[PDB]
Amino acid sequence: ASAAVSVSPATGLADGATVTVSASGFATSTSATALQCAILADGRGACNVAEFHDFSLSGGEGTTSVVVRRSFTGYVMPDGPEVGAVDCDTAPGGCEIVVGGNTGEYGNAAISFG
Repeated sequence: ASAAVSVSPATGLADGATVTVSASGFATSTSATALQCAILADGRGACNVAEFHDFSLSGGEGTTSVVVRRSFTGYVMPDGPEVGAVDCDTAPGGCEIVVGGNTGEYGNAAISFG
């Protein structure tokens, strides 16, 4: 693997919960974010802009606490129009947390409700 990624707790989640994402090992990447998006039938990148963090690496690690609500106002590209309130549980693929630098790295990790 290019870099080790792991989430703990990651199963039996409900509304009002807060996870603890982790990351270790770097070489290509010089920064790191922790964005989340809802896949639909058309596959457009519907991602929320208010749940972001964006900050440099401390040396080669960068832990951060992200919130996971049952519903949120999605945003499709800087042009719009806005979609509005859409549920994550009704979609086929469902929500997936993605971690990666500004270069082109990726490392997906799915979750599961009780």
